[PDB]
Amino acid sequence: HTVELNEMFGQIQSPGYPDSYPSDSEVTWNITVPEFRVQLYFMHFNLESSYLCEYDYVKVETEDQVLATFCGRETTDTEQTPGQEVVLSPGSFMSVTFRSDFSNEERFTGFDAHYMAVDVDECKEREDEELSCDHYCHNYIGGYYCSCRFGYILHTDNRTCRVECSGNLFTQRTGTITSPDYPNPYPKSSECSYTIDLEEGFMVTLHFEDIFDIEDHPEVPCPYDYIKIKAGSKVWGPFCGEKSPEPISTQSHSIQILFRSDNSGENRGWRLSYRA
Amino acid sequence: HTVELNEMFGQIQSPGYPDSYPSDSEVTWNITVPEFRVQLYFMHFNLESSYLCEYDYVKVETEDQVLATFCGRETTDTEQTPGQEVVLSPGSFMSVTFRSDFSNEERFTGFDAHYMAVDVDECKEREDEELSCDHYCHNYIGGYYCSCRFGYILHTDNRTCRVECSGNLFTQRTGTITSPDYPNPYPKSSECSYTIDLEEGFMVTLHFEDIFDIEDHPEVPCPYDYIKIKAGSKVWGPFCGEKSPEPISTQSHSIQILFRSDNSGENRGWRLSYRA
Ligand SMILES: *[C@@H]1O[C@H](CO)[C@@H](O)[C@H](O)[C@H]1NC(C)=O
Ligand SMILES: *[C@@H]1O[C@H](CO)[C@@H](O)[C@H](O)[C@H]1NC(C)=O
Ligand SMILES: *[C@@H]1O[C@H](CO)[C@@H](O)[C@H](O)[C@H]1NC(C)=O
Ligand SMILES: *[C@@H]1O[C@H](CO)[C@@H](O)[C@H](O)[C@H]1NC(C)=O
Ligand SMILES: [Ca+2]
Ligand SMILES: [Ca+2]
Ligand SMILES: [Ca+2]
Ligand SMILES: [Ca+2]
Ligand SMILES: [Ca+2]
Ligand SMILES: [Ca+2]
Ligand code: NA
Ligand code: NA
Repeated sequence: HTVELNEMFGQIQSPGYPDSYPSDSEVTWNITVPEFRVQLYFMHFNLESSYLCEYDYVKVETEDQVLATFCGRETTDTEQTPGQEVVLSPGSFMSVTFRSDFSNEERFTGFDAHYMAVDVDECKEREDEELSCDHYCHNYIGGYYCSCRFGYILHTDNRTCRVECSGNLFTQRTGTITSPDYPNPYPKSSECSYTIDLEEGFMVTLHFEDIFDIEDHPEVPCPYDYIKIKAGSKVWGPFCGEKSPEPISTQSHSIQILFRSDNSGENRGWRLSYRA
Repeated sequence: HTVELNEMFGQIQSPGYPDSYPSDSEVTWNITVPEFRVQLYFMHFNLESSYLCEYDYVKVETEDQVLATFCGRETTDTEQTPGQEVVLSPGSFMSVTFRSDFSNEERFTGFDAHYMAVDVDECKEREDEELSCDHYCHNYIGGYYCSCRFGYILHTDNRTCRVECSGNLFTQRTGTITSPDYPNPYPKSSECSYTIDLEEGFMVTLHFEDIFDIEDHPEVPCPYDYIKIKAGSKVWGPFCGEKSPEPISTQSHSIQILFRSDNSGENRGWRLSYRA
């Protein structure tokens, strides 16, 4: 017999329970909960004892993995009997398999068990350091969601937290510009625009101070994050890595700057200055 | 503004949040979950400080009870500010009340909070020693249910555990009869029938030995549990209390016995004997 249901919980007995389970009986149960993990325990366990539970037995098994097997009598110690132990499936699926091989010598009362559903905690994260909340984790029953620190705006991915850097321009002859939340790690999934223009008769110079930190690779030139600068009709970039690019001078009075940062990385960002 | 919704959880901000909450603002929120208790915490708290939070404030209040009040700034210590503390409603209802009295001197950013639902555990029972599981408690998410020990049958009340004593008769001249699971407390909500008949020429005698324990009152004669015996056309009973009734003889060969036990009480029951 193959029986399948869900609810939030359930009750499962051996055939003929509380009385002795019939000979050569083979039964299976598929158990699923949508957002949760399956928890199961045994209120009563009495079965035929054998070597590695070959004859009579109960088997807790997931899709790709077998969780456990149980047989024998709960009264006898040093057994493989489940007793008061509680089996919990990693995934949202659990399958139970009861088998009576051929015949019982002495009649065994069988087993009585009860399952239920348990909320997966994504703040404890279960499986850890996978795709998960950037800043703030919030776990409700049957799922979770994320939020951001004051000043940070939640990105469309519902996971990472971005900021708005596009609202700034620099008028003065001299000054110093940084990355958002410098020296601290720059906000993920963000595009920053820094524009500097001057009245004619002024040539503009640029220098990189302090620490320079951007996620990079010995491979192709800055696939993840980068900085690129536009002066007149000519551009300079992309720039990344630990080593800061050498100081650069620009004839034109008009300069635009782009700093793009991806969804990943803890990289701390940069700082530079400008004078005419 | 009066806003009400449920889901499993939610997010609540002050008016105009993250920016300063407008002057003379008064808002209320009704929050309900069907089977659960309402849990609430604050991710951000910034409000106008005052005496006992008279001016600007947030108020967590149930139907018949006020849970807490909060005001001031989270940055300042020795405050009444909620901070990292978590408010939990005893019942399934929670109401939030935000008020800005008249006007802000300095603009306060307001507050950001998140609620959710939490399973009521009936095995820990919350409020304890109320109507609850006789033998075995099982708590799932959003409710519970009960079961019984091996040999006990669950009564229609879904709570108490009964037994079937009606399937026994006593043929022999001499013998001793007891209550179910004697000396241990008799099963609740049960009706037991013990029948004894003999061939003619025999008169039957009765005596009460050992302990005699039945739930009773100095008031009216055994409203809760009792024993009553039927011999011929005459009856004897009801009998209860600690003191056992005196030995009784019966002319007739036919005797029927009834022992009725209610939903309550731990009383241990009785034992007696019969000889002809
Ligand atoms: C029950 O689970 C088994 C495990 O492999 C699967 O083969 C079978 O199709 C499932 N049946 C139902 C009705 O889900
Ligand atoms: C993000 O959350 C919103 C909720 O408003 C939902 O509509 C959207 O489908 C979600 N997208 C992703 C990629 O999770
Ligand atoms: C909200 O709760 C208050 C508390 O007394 C009650 O008076 C009001 O009727 C409730 N409104 C709704 C829509 O539930
Ligand atoms: C007891 O549980 C059964 C479930 O089969 C339900 O139908 C019935 O209404 C319940 N009665 C009480 C008094 O709880
Ligand atoms: Ca067998
Ligand atoms: Ca969850
Ligand atoms: Ca990065
Ligand atoms: Ca005010
Ligand atoms: Ca519950
Ligand atoms: Ca009683
Ligand atoms: Na930075
Ligand atoms: Na008893």
